[PDB]
Amino acid sequence: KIIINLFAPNLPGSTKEDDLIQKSLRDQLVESIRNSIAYRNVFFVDGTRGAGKTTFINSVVKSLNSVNIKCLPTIDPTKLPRHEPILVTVTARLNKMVSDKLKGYWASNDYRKQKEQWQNHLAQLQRGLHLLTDKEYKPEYFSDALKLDAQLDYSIGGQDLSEIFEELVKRACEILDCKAILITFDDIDTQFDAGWDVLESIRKFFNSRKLVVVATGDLRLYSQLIRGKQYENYSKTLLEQEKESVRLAERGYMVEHLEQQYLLKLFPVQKRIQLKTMLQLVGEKGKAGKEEIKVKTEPGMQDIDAIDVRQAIGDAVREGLNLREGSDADMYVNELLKQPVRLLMQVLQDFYTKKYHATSLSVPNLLRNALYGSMLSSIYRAGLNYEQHRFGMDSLCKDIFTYVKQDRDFNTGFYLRPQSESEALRNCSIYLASQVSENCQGSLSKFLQMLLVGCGSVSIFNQFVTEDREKFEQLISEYVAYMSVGRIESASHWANRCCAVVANSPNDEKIGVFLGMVQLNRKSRQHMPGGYKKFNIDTENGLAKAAMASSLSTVASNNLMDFCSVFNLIGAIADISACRCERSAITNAFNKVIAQTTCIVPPWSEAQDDATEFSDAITKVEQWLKNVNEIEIGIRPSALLIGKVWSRFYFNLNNVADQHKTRLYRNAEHGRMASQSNAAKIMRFNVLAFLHAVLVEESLYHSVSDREYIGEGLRLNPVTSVDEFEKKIKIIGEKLKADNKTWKNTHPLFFLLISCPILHPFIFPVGGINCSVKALNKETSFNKLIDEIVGDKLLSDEEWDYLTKNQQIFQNTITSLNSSTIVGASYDKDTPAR
Amino acid sequence: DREKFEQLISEYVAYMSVGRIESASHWANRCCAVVANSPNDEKIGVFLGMVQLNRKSRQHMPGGYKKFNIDTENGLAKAAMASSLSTVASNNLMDFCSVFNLIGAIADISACRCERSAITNAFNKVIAQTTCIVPPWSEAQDDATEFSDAITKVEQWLKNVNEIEIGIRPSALLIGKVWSRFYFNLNNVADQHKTRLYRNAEHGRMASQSNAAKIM
Amino acid sequence: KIIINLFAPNLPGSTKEDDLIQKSLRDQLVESIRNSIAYRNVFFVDGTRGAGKTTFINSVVKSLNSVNIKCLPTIDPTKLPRHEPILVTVTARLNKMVSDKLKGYWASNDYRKQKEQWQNHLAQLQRGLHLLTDKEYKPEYFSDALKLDAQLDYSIGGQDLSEIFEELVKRACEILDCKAILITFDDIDTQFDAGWDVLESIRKFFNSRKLVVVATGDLRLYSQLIRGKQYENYSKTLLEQEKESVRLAERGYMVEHLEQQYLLKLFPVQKRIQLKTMLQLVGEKGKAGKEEIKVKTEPGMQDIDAIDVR
Repeated sequence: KIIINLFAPNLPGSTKEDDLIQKSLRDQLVESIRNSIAYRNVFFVDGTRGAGKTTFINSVVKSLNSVNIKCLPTIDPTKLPRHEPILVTVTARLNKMVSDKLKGYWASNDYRKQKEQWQNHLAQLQRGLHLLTDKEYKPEYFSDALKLDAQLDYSIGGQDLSEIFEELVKRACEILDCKAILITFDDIDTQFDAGWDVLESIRKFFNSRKLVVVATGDLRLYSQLIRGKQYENYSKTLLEQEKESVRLAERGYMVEHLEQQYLLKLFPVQKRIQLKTMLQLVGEKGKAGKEEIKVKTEPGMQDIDAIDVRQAIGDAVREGLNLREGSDADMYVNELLKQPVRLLMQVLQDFYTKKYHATSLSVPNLLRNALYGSMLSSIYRAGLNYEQHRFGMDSLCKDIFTYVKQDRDFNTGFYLRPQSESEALRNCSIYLASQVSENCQGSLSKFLQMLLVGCGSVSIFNQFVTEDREKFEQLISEYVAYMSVGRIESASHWANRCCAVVANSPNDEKIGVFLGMVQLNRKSRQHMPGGYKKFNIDTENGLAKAAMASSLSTVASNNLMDFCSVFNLIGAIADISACRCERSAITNAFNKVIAQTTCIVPPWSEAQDDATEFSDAITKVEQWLKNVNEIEIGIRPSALLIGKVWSRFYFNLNNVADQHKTRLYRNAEHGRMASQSNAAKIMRFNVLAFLHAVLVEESLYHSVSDREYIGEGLRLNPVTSVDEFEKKIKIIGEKLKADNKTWKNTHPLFFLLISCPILHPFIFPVGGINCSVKALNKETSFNKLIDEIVGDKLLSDEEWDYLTKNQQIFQNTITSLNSSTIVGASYDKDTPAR
Repeated sequence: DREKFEQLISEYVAYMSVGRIESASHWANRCCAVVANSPNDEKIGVFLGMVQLNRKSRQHMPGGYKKFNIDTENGLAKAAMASSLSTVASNNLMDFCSVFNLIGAIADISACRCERSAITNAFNKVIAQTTCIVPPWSEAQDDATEFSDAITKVEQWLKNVNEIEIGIRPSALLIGKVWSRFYFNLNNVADQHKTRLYRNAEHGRMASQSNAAKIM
Repeated sequence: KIIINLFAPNLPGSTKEDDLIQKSLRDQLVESIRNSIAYRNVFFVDGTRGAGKTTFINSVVKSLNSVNIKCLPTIDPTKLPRHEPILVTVTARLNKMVSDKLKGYWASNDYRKQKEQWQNHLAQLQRGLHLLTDKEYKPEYFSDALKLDAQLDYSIGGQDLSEIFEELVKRACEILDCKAILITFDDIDTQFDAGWDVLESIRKFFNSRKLVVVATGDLRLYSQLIRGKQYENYSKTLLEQEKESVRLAERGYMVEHLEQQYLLKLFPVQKRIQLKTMLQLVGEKGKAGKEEIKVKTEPGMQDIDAIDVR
């Protein structure tokens, strides 16, 4: 039972016996040292850099001084002169107390003998010490060497101070009547240039069984030190001559075995003791740990209700990062606890103390601050914007794009999962994930941007870009230069830019159809039968032309080549929710790509009254937006939440890129069957994908729901109908009516995504409705449920007959988009009927 | 140039996401794309132990072959198919019904073994939630009540296997050969059954024919 | 209401109380330091380079010159000879602040007793520090370096400044009748090469519970300094021998771990306060600024005639 209070000073020296993290690890060496002196006596303590290292040395020295051992108070070579040998450091410390003991006798019988014996020993030390501190061996020092000191009858000849040192230790044993003398060297991790002298002093003079030595540090730096010091034993002329592949390997093998032998002779394995981080002490998800340690976050509450570190980390991250209780949130706790002990300690206390200060609210901001300063060293390697004035949406997507650059992954790259092979990149991900939940919290327009640039730009950069390893980085610089990724720009400009990117890849039989792309003819081809004709914009009605303007894009290549990029619908719905007032976002989003947007091919390519009626469409789109203010707050998006929804949408995007690609038919007018394909029906399946994309996985990662409304079974995408999708809606229907949960709060994005008047005309194209006996059964249920959700009736009464049976004035349906043609099919195969 | 030996090394540890912890079936999801990146000869729809369903409507089909429905079977078959389904999304989306997902689905079930969520959630991420993007080096009775019967039999088996799995002391050399033995074993159906498909494979009776069910 | 004259000098020493940029952050820091003194006590103010850094430090010294915390005149390694150490300066800067008070007594009975305490302790520090004064450490110091003493509560023997200087800081507190000692720094972004000795002195001889130290600057420059120095720990041949990509990544990762832990243990996370940029003060175009900041644009315009800075 170990109790931790976060409002304690948290000093390295404030960790008392009660707060000692490793209670058993402190005493595990005590049994050895008591038995070691009783029967190379080099003790080492292993621990992660800055992970309970300080609390270990302080706890051990207090325990021993509390069998009789004088523990020399800790001496740290880092905070010591570099030139001064460590033998000088220890001898000064030993001489201190032993002659301190000889202060009050004042010519006692033992005093004169004991003081003389220690002073004589120091004479041998000093007369041998200068030999250690010699630039070169001078002849006058051989006079000391030739003249053998006839005192104390040492065995090893000459002025070797190795044997001279131990008779000093036994003198401190005699004067201070202690069975052993303990020395506790501190870390040399910060500066081991003078620590090399520490290692040599250990292996050269500390040989007597009566002195026990304790050292600390991390094995990796000592391994690098020895290899660096063993390399110095190689002459530079040799290291600069033999540049053979074998010669380097044989020398490489040599130094590798040098450090293994040196360490295994320096630090015996059985004497080595390693430090247990709390992750081991808490163990796996549910497995009971060796010891339980709790942290308290408030001074008002007692220690009775102490909560686990796994719970405290779990509670903080869960709603701090807006993560639902699940696999993703429970596995973030593992990542935090495997950091250095102090680092995760400093992060958690920083948030909890700031939580206490803030309460006296943008919760993700508070947790962002805790991880920002503590975990800032990884930012510079990752190139993240450490400046606090650039925390925008355009820069963050660039940083998300930048995070992908160092990870070289695109499937799991945009999930922002902090599990990369590099800890620095792994750490960079969580802060990047944390930043997403901060700026995008309580927003829907910014959510749609992350679908395009936050998670769609990385997706499109994989399929329609990559189609010499340094070329990968070279095209990246081309992408940041020409494509202007991360530069602030309208999603309409991005969509037309993205439309060109998707249009780069050509398809078979030269048909202009791609993933979510729809082609409109620009040339008046000869011998053109039927109602199919060149694309025209004036014929659409008020809402239709405005909706068409929300899905219109034109490239500026050598030949003008029109398209119906679906990303414009995403772009039109993204920027529209940023303002939601003043009737301003309409005035520029509908007309920016057609006229005042510059769209070109990439360098790597190788190519009535008009005003009055149109006012109703302008007013109608924004009237519903009177409620978004109170509903958009309820969204608490996370990086995984944005990543998960887009990944499914891209799966739902290409449902028509191939299945309705070759199925182009001459009689596709008023397409009644799933086999029949036209531009209107193709876009219907795409617009149905956008509304339904978030549906399935939003119930899985949203904190307001602890259950699943989708159900158990198989879930596919709407490909040629909504037979699957409508059944899922009805399943939710009995799972939203049984519970007293309105669909305007439990699924706010779903509530506020399908009610948009921008996409309303596209949903039921007159030429794109599946009029068949098997499909229309589910179509009626689909349309009755959806019109129930929007509240006010969407479609009028007359259009039901015309839509289901087969140029009436409709203001809620795209009309002429079916007449627009696709070039290259030639319509050779007619519609098969069976 | 031999940097390619290291650029292939560097790229694979990124795309495959080795060392990136996830569900076991998810580990095979990118494996499906790596399997499916190479189209075979004659575009014959048989791969290394992988089922390649048809979603298009080819004209004038005799026999009994058509689109395979998804809402007319039982939960037992639905549960196995959900645990035996893979998804990859290209310019031409190609739904899959791989076998490795069955090994992947059962893997995490033995771990969680409780909370009545892994038996429900581990099955369904691949079908819609887990979408594998094209690799960079390319050139492209109630609905849910019936599931209780499958759960009850699975729960009894889970009770059995949790108290039996305590005496397992495997070896890597054995396991390495176990996968290898599994590795060569799937190669037979991939190659030999490539030309074994025939027009009269309607519920075929002989090993000479190879229908969609025979391959799996 | 915050009004600042543009024709005014606007120098860091001329910033008036009403003309100060971050009106809430200084007192938040003053609350923090006084909160810590109740029970490493190292404070760092991460400010934007050339953006209200020294003037914010001047705000702290003015605030605490009004428990009681003595405020040292602010020091800076930049405005000093390059070879000059840092501990020698803080002792010099502390000595003048104890010599001015004692000379005020002018030979009193208490004055003699207190000054006897000071001269006794300084002589103790002179020998231990004298090794750092000269580049080469002569062997004669080792015979002179060793000296038996149980007084002053010597933590470790020989001559070490960790426990000597703590008592020196302590003796100031009884004499100056203050419960804390404050050392304030200035920008080292001008020349951060010499800032290493400040970082070493602050981690070696600034550890008492009764001392508070305030620094500033751009923390990325500290990372640039720390990262470069940590590479010096590796021998020259060690870098030359290991040239392959895995070894540069091995040292690439390891030095990141060193500076990461070093920065946290030197400057605590809860002790870092950022100086807000003018964009953060004004907020968004439609947002409401945290503090109303104006400009005294004309010599003859009225104070209430000040228009928004945007």
